[PDB]
Formats: sequence, structure tokens, C-alpha cells
Amino acid sequence: PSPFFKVKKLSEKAVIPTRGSPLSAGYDLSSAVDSKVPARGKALIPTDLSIAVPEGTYARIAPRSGLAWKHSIDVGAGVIDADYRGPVGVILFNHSDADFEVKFGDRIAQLIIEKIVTPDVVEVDDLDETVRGDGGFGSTGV
Amino acid sequence: SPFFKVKKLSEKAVIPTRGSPLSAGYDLSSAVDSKVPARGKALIPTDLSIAVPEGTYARIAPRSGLAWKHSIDVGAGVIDADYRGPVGVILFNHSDADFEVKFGDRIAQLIIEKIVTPDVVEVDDLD
Amino acid sequence: PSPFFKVKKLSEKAVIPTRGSPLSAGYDLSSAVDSKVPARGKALIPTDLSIAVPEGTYARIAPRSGLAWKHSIDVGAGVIDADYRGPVGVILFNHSDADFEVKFGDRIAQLIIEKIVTPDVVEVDDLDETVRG
Ligand SMILES: O=c1ccn([C@H]2C[C@H](O)[C@@H](COP(=O)(O)NP(=O)(O)OP(=O)(O)O)O2)c(=O)[nH]1
Ligand SMILES: O=c1ccn([C@H]2C[C@H](O)[C@@H](COP(=O)(O)NP(=O)(O)OP(=O)(O)O)O2)c(=O)[nH]1
Ligand SMILES: O=c1ccn([C@H]2C[C@H](O)[C@@H](COP(=O)(O)NP(=O)(O)OP(=O)(O)O)O2)c(=O)[nH]1
Ligand SMILES: [Mg+2]
Ligand SMILES: [Mg+2]
Ligand SMILES: [Mg+2]
Repeated sequence: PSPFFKVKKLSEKAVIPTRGSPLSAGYDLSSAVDSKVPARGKALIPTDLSIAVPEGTYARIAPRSGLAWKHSIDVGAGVIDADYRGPVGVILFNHSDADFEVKFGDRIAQLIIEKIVTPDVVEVDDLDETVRGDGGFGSTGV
Repeated sequence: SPFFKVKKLSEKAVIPTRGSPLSAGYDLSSAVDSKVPARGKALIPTDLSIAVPEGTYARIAPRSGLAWKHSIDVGAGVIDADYRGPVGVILFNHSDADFEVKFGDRIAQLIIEKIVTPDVVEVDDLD
Repeated sequence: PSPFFKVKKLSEKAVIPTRGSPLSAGYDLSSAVDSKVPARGKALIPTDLSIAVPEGTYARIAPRSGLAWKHSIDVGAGVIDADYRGPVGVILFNHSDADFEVKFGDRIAQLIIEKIVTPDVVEVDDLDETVRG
């Protein structure tokens, strides 16, 4: 079917998520509360939204660039399942030594509806061999 | 058809399971006890090797409970479709509280993300 | 429509992104500068690239595992819109007590062209119910 993104407001403070540029990846999420993210700490910021996205996708809470370089803010967790109908919370980590203030309505993250596959796991005794093989953790160099 | 092939590397390994019916992720279990030091990191073995299809990769993604309760985040996390080595999970501990992972704990979730991998075309103008 | 990944060098310090293995998810990104990511701090590292990827995708700047494990480096931000035509910057956090040196040409992140959907958002009074838990 056609993809969709449906949102239900859980309070008046909720804000409809907002696209950026026309080919933009995400929908900006706004805080439904006044809060803060403590220096070198974390916070759970409610959006007061419940959402629905299609089977074969999930909604990823992803970081905004401005907040990253200006405030050292990153998004923790962030995997919203397509069948999750509870309140959507944004987990922020503050990797700086100053508290980050959040006012209600402030755009604190961006939601991206990522395409995925979910096949049944097939357990095998052997896998195919490749060029990469067991190479990882810097095997291709600096 | 998409696939997710999993090879157990030891009897400590657990076949990943999805936590809910339409869930994005297959939960990954730790094959060891391990300390994740405050403001530090740990590399946790799953004792699994995997294969996913060309046109996808396996992303090691953070679980919400570990993040919210324990300030745990997943570093790195890009498992290439051609990687046949052991899948390892990098955890960062973004708190001043030392934390301990126990054998069998679900410490991350694997998501098989759809991607494209075209050959790069260099241009002087992008549109 | 066939996917593409168009790249424009903004300087001679830019490097065309390359796949680290034949079926790699990502294209490695090189620093166009000598810089550093301070201990417990951050840096924006220019690539001197502008890029374009298709509608229905975005370019994700993602962390390399070697740098993550050896140097506690992680990638912040990282969402490059398919219609973004400015310079592509890599935002790095350093989660260790040791400064991390960046030399020009060092591969400091990887770019993954992730498939997405971008439907028009709609507010509803009631969502469809699901059996969860
Ligand atoms: O950042 C987040 C992450 C998750 N969530 C919600 C939606 C998601 O479908 C649901 C479960 O998230 P995780 O699977 O990542 N957390 P965990 O595995 O610890 O809990 P559970 O056992 O319920 O799956 O929590 C948020 O609201 N914000
Ligand atoms: O979290 C991770 C990340 C990577 N890996 C493995 C699988 C992956 O295909 C391989 C290489 O990952 P990256 O390309 O993201 N890191 P890096 O570029 O430093 O390693 P390499 O030079 O080998 O490509 O390491 C893990 O086991 N866990
Ligand atoms: O890591 C990044 C992230 C973004 N960017 C560029 C490309 C992206 O399309 C553009 C905007 O990214 P964000 O939406 O994450 N930033 P923000 O929401 O703060 O600002 P804007 O008003 O431009 O959307 O900045 C980078 O170069 N590196
Ligand atoms: Mg934006
Ligand atoms: Mg879960
Ligand atoms: Mg690599």
C-alpha cells in the first residue's frame, strides 16, 4: 500500500511533526514540555504524540545538526516500532558541560521513516565466504 | 526474498528475536558478563556471525531501556552485508555510574536497513 | 528510477568517497583538513564535498568501528537531505579523555544511502489499534 504517517495529539502541547526541504529525510519533533538536559546527562522529552507508520518501516528519532554542534546534543535510543501506539519520547544525551534548556514547542529531534526488511531468521551451520571476510574494526586502515 | 542468516559461534549465542510483531529490531544477547565503566566503553561479543542481502545492512541499534535507565548508547553499529566475522556490540556509558552487563542480557537490537549502493558519479554541477 | 550518488569536489582536498569492501553498506568519508576532536568534546570536520542522492533516500553519516573502539569516536547529527547542496560536514564526539588527531585524508566516517518514505503527515483523532504485548 501507499506509505503513511499518522499522528494523534495526546495534549494541546503536542505539535504536528514538520518536514524540512521537499526531499528532506525527516519530520521535526517538538517538545511538549519545559525541561532541560543536564550537562553530561540525559533527559526523556515527551512529544505528547502517538504515531503510526507502515509495516516494513520504523520511525527513527534522529539528531538535528544545529543542536549537535551548538549544544553537543545527541539522540539516544530512537527506534519507534511500526506497531507502537504509546507516547513517543525523545531521549537526549548532553555531551557538553552546560545544561541545555528545552522550552515547549522547541524542535529537539527529527523523525525519519526508515525502510527495513523483517525476514524470519534462518539458522545456518556455515555462511558464504567473502572478500571482507572477518575484517572489521579498522581493517581497511586509517 | 530478503533473508537473515545466522550462524552460532558457540553455545552461548542466542538466535535473535523480534520483541513485538511489527518490531523493527531483532534483540541481541550478550555472550559474556562485562563491566561498562562510567564514561567509558565495552565491546560485547554476541557469538554470532550473520549474512544479510545485498541492498541492506544490519544496524546495531540501541534499546530504549538501557539508554533511559543506564545512559547506555551503541557505538559504531554498521554491519556490512559481506561481513562474516563475529558480530560485536560497542556500548558507551554516558554517565558517572559504573554499569555491568550480564550474560544473556539483551544489549542492543539489530535492524536490517534497506539501502542503495550505486557507483559514484563525479559532477561539476549536482542538478 | 535507478539510484545515484553524485559528488562534487569543493576543493582539491576533497576525496571521492569509496566503499571499504565490495558489498559495504557505506562509502568512507575523508577529512579535508588537519584538525582534532578534543577529549570529551566535539568537532565539525569538513569533507569539502557537496552531494546529491535520490528522492526516497537520505545520506546518513555513520561512525566507523575502528575509530569507535580505538578512540571512542562517535558521529553526531548525520542526516544529509537528498536535496541538500551545501558542504557536507562530519560532526564527531570524542567520548574519551584523550584528544583525537585528524589529518587531511583520514577516513573519519562512512556515508550510507538509506531508503526511506516521506508521506504527507496527517493528524488523526484515532490511530488503528495493534496487539503489542
Ligand atoms: O527513543 C525512543 C525509543 C523507544 N520508544 C518507544 C517506542 C518503541 O517501539 C518502544 C520500544 O523501544 P525499544 O525496543 O528500543 N526499548 P526496549 O527493548 O528496552 O523495551 P521493550 O522490551 O518494550 O521492547 O519504546 C520511544 O518512545 N522513544
Ligand atoms: O558495531 C560494529 C561495527 C562493525 N562491526 C564489524 C562488521 C563490519 O562490517 C565491520 C566493519 O565496520 P565499519 O566499516 O563500520 N568500521 P571500519 O571502517 O573502522 O572497519 P573496516 O576498515 O574493516 O571497514 O566490523 C561490528 O562487528 N560491530
Ligand atoms: O552531520 C551533518 C548533518 C547535517 N548536515 C547538513 C545537511 C543537512 O541536509 C543539513 C540540515 O541537517 P539537519 O536538518 O539535521 N540540521 P538542522 O535541523 O539543525 O537545520 P536546518 O534548519 O537546516 O534543517 O545540514 C551536515 O552537513 N552534516
Ligand atoms: Mg533540519
Ligand atoms: Mg525492544
Ligand atoms: Mg569500514
